[PDB]
Amino acid sequence: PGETKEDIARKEQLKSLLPPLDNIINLYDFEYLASQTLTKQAWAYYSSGANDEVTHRENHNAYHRIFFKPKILVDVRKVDISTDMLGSHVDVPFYVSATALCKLGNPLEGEKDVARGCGQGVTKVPQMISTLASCSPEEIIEAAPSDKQIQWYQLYVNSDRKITDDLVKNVEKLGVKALFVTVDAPSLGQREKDMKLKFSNTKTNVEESQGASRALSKFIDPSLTWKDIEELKKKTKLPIVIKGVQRTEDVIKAAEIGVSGVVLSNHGGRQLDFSRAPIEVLAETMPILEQRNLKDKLEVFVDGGVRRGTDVLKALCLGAKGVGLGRPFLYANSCYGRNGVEKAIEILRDEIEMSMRLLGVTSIAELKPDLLDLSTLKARTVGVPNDVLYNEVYEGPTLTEFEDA
Amino acid sequence: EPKLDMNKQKISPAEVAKHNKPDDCWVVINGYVYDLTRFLPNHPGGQDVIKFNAGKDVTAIFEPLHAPNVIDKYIAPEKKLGPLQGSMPPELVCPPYAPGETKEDIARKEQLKSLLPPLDNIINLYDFEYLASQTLTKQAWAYYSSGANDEVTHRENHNAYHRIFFKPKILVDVRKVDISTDMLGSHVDVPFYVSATALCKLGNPLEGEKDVARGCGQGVTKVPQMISTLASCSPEEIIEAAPSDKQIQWYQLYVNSDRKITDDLVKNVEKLGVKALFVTVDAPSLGQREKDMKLKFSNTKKTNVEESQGASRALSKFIDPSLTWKDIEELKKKTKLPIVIKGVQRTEDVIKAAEIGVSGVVLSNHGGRQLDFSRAPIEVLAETMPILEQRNLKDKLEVFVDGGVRRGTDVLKALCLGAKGVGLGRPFLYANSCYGRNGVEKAIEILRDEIEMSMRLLGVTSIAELKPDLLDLSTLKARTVGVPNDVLYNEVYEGPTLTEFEDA
Amino acid sequence: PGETKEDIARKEQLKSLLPPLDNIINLYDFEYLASQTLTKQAWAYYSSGANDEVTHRENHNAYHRIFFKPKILVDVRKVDISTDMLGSHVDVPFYVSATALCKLGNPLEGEKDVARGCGQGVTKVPQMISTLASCSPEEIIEAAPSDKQIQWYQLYVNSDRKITDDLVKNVEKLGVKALFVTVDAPSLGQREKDMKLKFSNTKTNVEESQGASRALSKFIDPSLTWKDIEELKKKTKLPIVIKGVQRTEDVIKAAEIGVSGVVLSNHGGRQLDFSRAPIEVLAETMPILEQRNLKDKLEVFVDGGVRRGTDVLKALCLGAKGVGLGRPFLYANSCYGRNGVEKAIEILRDEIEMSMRLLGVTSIAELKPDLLDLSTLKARTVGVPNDVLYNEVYEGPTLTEFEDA
Amino acid sequence: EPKLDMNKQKISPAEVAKHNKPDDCWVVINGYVYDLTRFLPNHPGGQDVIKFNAGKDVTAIFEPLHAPNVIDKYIAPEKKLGPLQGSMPPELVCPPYAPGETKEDIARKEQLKSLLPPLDNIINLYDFEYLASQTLTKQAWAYYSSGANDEVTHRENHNAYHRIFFKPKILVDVRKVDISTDMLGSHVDVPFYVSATALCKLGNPLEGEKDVARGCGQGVTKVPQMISTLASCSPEEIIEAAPSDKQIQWYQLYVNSDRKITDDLVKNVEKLGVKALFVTVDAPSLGQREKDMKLKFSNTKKTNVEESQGASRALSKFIDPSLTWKDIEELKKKTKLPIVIKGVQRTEDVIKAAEIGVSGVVLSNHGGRQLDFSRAPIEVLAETMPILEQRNLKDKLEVFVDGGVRRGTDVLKALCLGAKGVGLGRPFLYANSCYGRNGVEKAIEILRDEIEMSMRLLGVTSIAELKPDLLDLSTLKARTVGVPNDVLYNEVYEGPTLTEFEDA
Ligand code: HEM
Ligand code: HEM
Ligand SMILES: Cc1cc2nc3c(=O)[nH]c(=O)nc-3n(C[C@H](O)[C@H](O)[C@H](O)COP(=O)(O)O)c2cc1C
Ligand SMILES: Cc1cc2nc3c(=O)[nH]c(=O)nc-3n(C[C@H](O)[C@H](O)[C@H](O)COP(=O)(O)O)c2cc1C
Ligand SMILES: Cc1cc2nc3c(=O)[nH]c(=O)nc-3n(C[C@H](O)[C@H](O)[C@H](O)COP(=O)(O)O)c2cc1C
Ligand SMILES: Cc1cc2nc3c(=O)[nH]c(=O)nc-3n(C[C@H](O)[C@H](O)[C@H](O)COP(=O)(O)O)c2cc1C
Repeated sequence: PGETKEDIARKEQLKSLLPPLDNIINLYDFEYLASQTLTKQAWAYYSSGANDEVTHRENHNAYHRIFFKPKILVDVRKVDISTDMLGSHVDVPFYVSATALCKLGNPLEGEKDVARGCGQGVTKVPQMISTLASCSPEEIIEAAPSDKQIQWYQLYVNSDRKITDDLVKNVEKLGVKALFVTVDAPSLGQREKDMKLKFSNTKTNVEESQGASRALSKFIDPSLTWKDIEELKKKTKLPIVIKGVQRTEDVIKAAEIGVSGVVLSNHGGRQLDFSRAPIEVLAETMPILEQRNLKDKLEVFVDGGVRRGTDVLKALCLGAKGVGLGRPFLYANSCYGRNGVEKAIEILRDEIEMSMRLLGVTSIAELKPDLLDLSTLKARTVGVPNDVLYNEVYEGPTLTEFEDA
Repeated sequence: EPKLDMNKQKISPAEVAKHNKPDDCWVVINGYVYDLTRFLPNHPGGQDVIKFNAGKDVTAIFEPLHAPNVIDKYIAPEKKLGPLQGSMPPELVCPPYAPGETKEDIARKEQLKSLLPPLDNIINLYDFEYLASQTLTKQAWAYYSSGANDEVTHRENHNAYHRIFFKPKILVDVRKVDISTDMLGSHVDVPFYVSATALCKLGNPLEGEKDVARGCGQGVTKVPQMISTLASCSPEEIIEAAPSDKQIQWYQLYVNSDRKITDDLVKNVEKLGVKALFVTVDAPSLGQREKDMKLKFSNTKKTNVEESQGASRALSKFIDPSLTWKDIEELKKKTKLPIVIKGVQRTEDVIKAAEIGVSGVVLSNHGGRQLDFSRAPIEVLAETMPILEQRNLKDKLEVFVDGGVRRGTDVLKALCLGAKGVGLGRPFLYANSCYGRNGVEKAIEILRDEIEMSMRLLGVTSIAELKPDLLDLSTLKARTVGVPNDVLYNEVYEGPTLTEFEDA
Repeated sequence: PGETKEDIARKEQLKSLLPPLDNIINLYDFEYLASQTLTKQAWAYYSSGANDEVTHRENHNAYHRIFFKPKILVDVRKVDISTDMLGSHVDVPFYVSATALCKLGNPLEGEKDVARGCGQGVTKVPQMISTLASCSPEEIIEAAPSDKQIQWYQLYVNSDRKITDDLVKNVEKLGVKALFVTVDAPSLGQREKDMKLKFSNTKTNVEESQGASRALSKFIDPSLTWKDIEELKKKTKLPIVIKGVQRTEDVIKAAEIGVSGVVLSNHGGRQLDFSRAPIEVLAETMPILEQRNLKDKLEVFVDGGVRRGTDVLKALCLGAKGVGLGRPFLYANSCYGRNGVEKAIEILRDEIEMSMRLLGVTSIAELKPDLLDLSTLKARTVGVPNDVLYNEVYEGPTLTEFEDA
Repeated sequence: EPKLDMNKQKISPAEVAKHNKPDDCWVVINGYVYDLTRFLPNHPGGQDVIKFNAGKDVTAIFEPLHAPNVIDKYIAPEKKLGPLQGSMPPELVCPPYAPGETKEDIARKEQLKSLLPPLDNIINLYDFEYLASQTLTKQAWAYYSSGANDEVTHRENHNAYHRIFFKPKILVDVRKVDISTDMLGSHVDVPFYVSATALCKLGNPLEGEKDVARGCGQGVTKVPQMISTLASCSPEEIIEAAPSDKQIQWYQLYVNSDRKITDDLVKNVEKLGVKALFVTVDAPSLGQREKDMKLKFSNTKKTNVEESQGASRALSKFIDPSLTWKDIEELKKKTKLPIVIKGVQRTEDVIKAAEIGVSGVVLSNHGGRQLDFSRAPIEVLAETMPILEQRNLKDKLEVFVDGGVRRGTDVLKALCLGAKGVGLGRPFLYANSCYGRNGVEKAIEILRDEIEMSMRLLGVTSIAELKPDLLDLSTLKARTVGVPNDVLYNEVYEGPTLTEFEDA
């Protein structure tokens, strides 16, 4: 914590003042509400990124370097946003990514409420479950209200492989439909908001408890290699997706060892700062795949900074099989539990359908590159420092004013 | 007053208050009863406002915001039940439409309205915007000023103009300049026009679209007026208010899913004398303007979600989402009026328009109220015109643009690129809202003067002389998104400071 | 005015608190002091630009799109910043440009104090005199303390040519050394700060007193043409410079009709808004001249937004014969009269010498293009609108804080 | 204590107070009298501070800011007059040097100093900066944090790093990583070093440069220390304070106009054991740091200007402005120590350095304290290294960079481009100012950890594996200057807002 007596007071009062879920307009509304009501600990843990949080923000910003070239006078009365992911039919082209410790924001239900929100309405959304979920995989998969809802397991390979061996067999038996092996966290990203929180709140055996090593964990084997993945292919039938690819070279390697897909991701900017926006790695990757007809050998997903239907649409047009979101659902789930998640799903689903009509296409398969203006995709810029004295003494024009009372 | 049959079984203040449910909605408007149940899902203004005022007397909401002809033209006769007997409980008759408007806002605003500066003191189009932002009801200001979703395109429409600079000619005789031109076969005094916008009555209750008509045709400088199919005034009263016979009026058309209504409407406006039809194609689905939505919510713990309708709520029979190129070809065969396709957002579709032979297109994204991340039309114009020429198609299609135009230099830049004319929406709504018809006229003078003055400094003397070589287009594509700012580095950094006066 | 009783009160008190001239560090200091002490009328008149004042600011900003490629290990003990302009030797590579109505900020002396500041110290700076100066040309030229100081006359050709005829003969007889004919003001730029001032302070014969025409004046003939300049060449011996060129095409025409030079200028951004930064037109112009050895046929000057020695140095390296400044001197002259002007001259002179040593060259002639990095000269950018909701709800990292008292 | 001849005609508190003029300046330092008249124009600290305290006892200003050896090494014996007799009027003996420091600032700051957070709670290098900004005297903070003129380059040094992104490798065994490397013939624990900075005593009065020496060599991780010719400590005490024999100390050299002093100094530091000589060439003239100047003015109508000296005031015999390439060639012949040219700002000069055969260069602009608009060294490095290879010259010259480095990822980016090592100045001055030697050590741990942690995520395990293919350099040249913001448009515009809580 580090949560005062009056901190708890103010927050329970704010949660009682949460607006009606019917009044939430977009995914940022959940984020705002969450920012005022979660404990300092849960907020820092969910909202933080690595170091200067540049990548975390760039993930979102890069989407804005892409504009649309919509078609008009196309019959868009009826549209469809369902598609297939990893051999299963899905109602939407997005999914809930794995996020550890959902109980920080939703103590009673944690990941269970996410499972429920994902399957309780007419729209069924796939849920990725973190190896580090605060609920057990059994209880999470059991809370899923529908048999038609997909659940994927995000796997962290343990240094003690036998634990992973047992884990993989357990989740497979439980029904998950795929394994997403996270490879962008061999060392823990440094999330300074958390750390600052812990210091303001106020070690006997050496060896691998000092400096950089403090960011290593036996839980997440830092020596995981391509060979290990090849091995994993032989020990399971579940489709395998490598989560955390950050360069085209590694997408090519994934195809070469024949896994089912990759997730171009930088862990929501929580790992290596200055890793590129996945939307940008995607734009570079897909064309290169086609130039080797790896076209369909590999399904390419992306996550990071997706907050609008139009963000999703851009990824789809570039060729992403699906688009993942982490924080928005966390916030929705933390403020309004399962219903919050359901509402988040509706908001994103309606955003995609609506803008799909304005783009002039009627199905996910019709989302193609020609629908995008990619001409300014590389305009990732850093301005020359502002001329302080010049702009400080300068006085800009002013608007006309009303007469004196 | 609607053409209701006053010879029908009168109805009672009790049998009405009954039907106040989404599937059995009855309402009273000026002593008459209507079954609006089948209607609401298509209400252009949203079903919610009708839903949450069902079974009640709604005249105070309805009357000041609608064209005199909507019940006639859009409600099925069978649905016009009959005369109401008496009144309605005082708590069952709705008050004026002013979502979130407090008694204190009304107070403060009527006072500010008395303090509006003299129209002679208005310098530029932003002044009207400022004044309007402080005096309109929250609802009117939201409805006029909102854009779709994050309002990026709305802003980008304007910003993109700043990616273009001028290459002016000096030592050219510019004593005399002329800014008149021709558009769609008619001579026009200026190269700009007032674009279609619905609900002009929100900011100008007494006159709405009619004062726009007056402002555009009363002075020495006349400007073309485009009339929205969804105007708050009828096309006959708008056209009749036109002070001059030489002023141009265009009709913006929304094709109905019921093509008979559109066929009748086209014949009607053509008989009324509009000079062209601008068919809007960028709104098959309603853009989400969150400022409005928020305002409507502020009124109206852990969960409630049940029968929330989807993306279908943004569809309406008033704007047929199935409109296609074939429909436009058919439209050409039913009218002698020049046809312009309004809402083109890519060169491919400007080519298709040339191919089916319509008169022109408006490169537009509806003022950024529809698809967010649609490009600035000025940028689409830059790409389009050269491509037309690489096929002579230039002069085969008149290309207009709108969106974010606030300065005469913005107009000049579009003209140099080859636009036939430039449209403006919001600025005129603000001018009309604050100062009525004379506001519209003042706006016209401001923009006219801005175009002539800067035309002299550009070194040309007529619209036909505005060409691309007058522009520096080298940085037109420098539409950028910076790397996120380094928060810690910039927070702790202290910049240079100016010298200061000696202590008193 | 529009100057209250308490406005005058506050200002006379502020002027009495002006810091010692020895304490002025750079040209912005004069601007700040001037902004607090001049009358609203004088401040609006001097500080305003046309319309949205984009060009006025861009004039300065474009200099920052150029960096230096300085040479080290060069003997820079002794340096020299003198050069020649229009056939005369000058101590510095800059000059005071014409500015109308100097008496608004300096009521007692106006342009006379500029003449004095320009010639009273060891550094003699050329002064350009506005046809619309608030002092007569005779009194201004007479106030010049030195015979070695240069004075140029900025000419506005009158609709009544005979007046210009007489004017040209008069200034020539008085000793001015050149004629700078202003061609960027056939119509008056709209300076909204002025106008706003006049409206808050609260027409009988038609014809050419309405709308756009109100910006025309018989004083400044709007029908001036190249032919007229050709004529002017035949009626005077003084070198002729066309002031207000804004495109290379017109620099080429100047060479063709054989005038002495041009001033790439947009009137300090007071005329046509969105006219380019002269520094940028210069970078494009000089190479094109050489590709026609017009190399030395025409002397090319520039003004607009020059506030630092390094700004001057950039212009010189690109090939400008001299660099003009308007507002800074106005401010200096308005706050500290002639001494203010002298101090401004020292500040700019020392800035140029000092940075010249760091650039690794020792004379104006050694300032060349290879000293500049022009690779980002065209990075004049306009960002995509800021994502308001995303950045508003986002919370950036924070610095560590001191312990509680 | 200086080596003064205590056998000279004593002098009196009256014959001293006399010489208080710029051309007859006498001062007393620790009971001795000196004729500093010929000296002041060359005083590295500016002539003004000596001028305006002439004829007085200045020990309180002098003593805490200078190396123990400056009167010995830089004042002519003849100018060391003799012993003073008695004292000096209490109003003729200067107080500590604290320009603009009010009694209340001293109060507030000594209190904040007691409230400094535990060193274990410092997370990154910006924390030291923040803490230092609140606790140093105005003079010390200005002197450390200022840049030249508009401080653009100072900021650009840092900003340019953000124009580079990473292309990390995944699924690589990164259990073990090593960040040691070699620099100028010596093995180093890390790929970074503490760069030369004068006046470390400003922020650390008791230890200055000696605590830097300690911080750099006391822990398990040792870092190279570059010593300024203008350090506030003597080279012998700085080198003697070094806790470890394995720690590296480099000497930053400023060639004197009097080459005999330089010849002696080079021989002295070489005998003391420094491992290299970094000759600084980017300061022939003193950069103008306006924050300092302003501070000095705040103390000290229409005019006074008379004998104001010019650009010459920025020259000093301590830094020979006539240093040339030939001088460096000669220097090679007088020492066995590796020579590095510090302050190279363009590729042409890196080539010239290879040609004369020195050991390396530091691409640097002196932390943005010299020429404003000098480019970010990280950008010069990107251009330089490939060009070296297109001539094999790589490996012939070790290329270091400094300026604006605050994160391990900044270091990693320079290493991938081919830098042999990366220097930091300010961060260490702030760490040393707030927490002394342990602060320096903590800074070293912070940066070390940052390099190792991100190295693992980059997918490599040693310094030698840091290569260009690990970097995305596609936007390295996107150094931009936006069009001026449209003030009126953006002022009147109202952005989207977040939903809000229900009223209490
Ligand atoms: C008789 C049938 C009706 C027709 C044809 C009609 C048509 C329209 C149209 C064209 C608009 C403008 C849409 C736009 O902004 O583009 C509008 C707005 C509106 N209408 Fe109606 N309307 C009808 C009945 C009603 C009724 C019965 C109510 C009862 C409360 C109502 C309340 C409103 C309101 C409040 C708005 C403003 C909505 C907003 O933008 O916040 N209308 N209507
Ligand atoms: C005995 C001869 C002296 C030598 C060799 C000497 C040398 C230096 C050096 C190398 C610096 C650091 C310059 C830098 O920042 O790079 C300095 C700063 C300074 N010196 Fe001296 N100094 C001498 C005498 C004096 C005297 C007599 C005073 C008397 C008041 C004085 C006052 C200062 C002050 C105040 C500073 C700090 C200036 C600032 O940055 O604001 N020095 N000196
Ligand atoms: C609080 C939090 C916890 C996370 N935990 C995991 C995890 O345990 N395993 C994993 O593979 N990714 C994890 N992620 C990363 C997400 O799966 C995903 O890559 C990221 O959230 C996408 O970016 P976004 O938050 O902007 O949508 C986490 C992200 C957050 C914000
Ligand atoms: C409040 C408002 C209502 C509008 N209503 C309509 C309409 O009914 N039909 C139509 O074709 N366009 C409509 N438009 C779009 C305009 O015709 C035009 O595309 C746009 O306003 C140009 O952008 P601007 O407001 O930045 O000048 C509307 C725009 C606004 C701002
Ligand atoms: C208050 C003011 C008055 C001016 N008057 C004239 C004038 O009468 N004639 C002329 O040719 N230029 C005139 N100029 C423009 C200057 O000669 C010069 O082009 C401009 O000041 C350069 O830009 P700067 O102010 O940023 O240095 C004036 C500028 C200002 C600011
Ligand atoms: C307060 C201060 C004093 C400095 N003194 C010297 C010096 O005496 N000699 C030298 O070669 N460089 C000197 N430098 C420059 C540094 O060696 C180095 O180039 C610079 O600090 C790197 O930039 P950074 O501060 O952003 O890390 C100084 C820098 C600062 C900030």
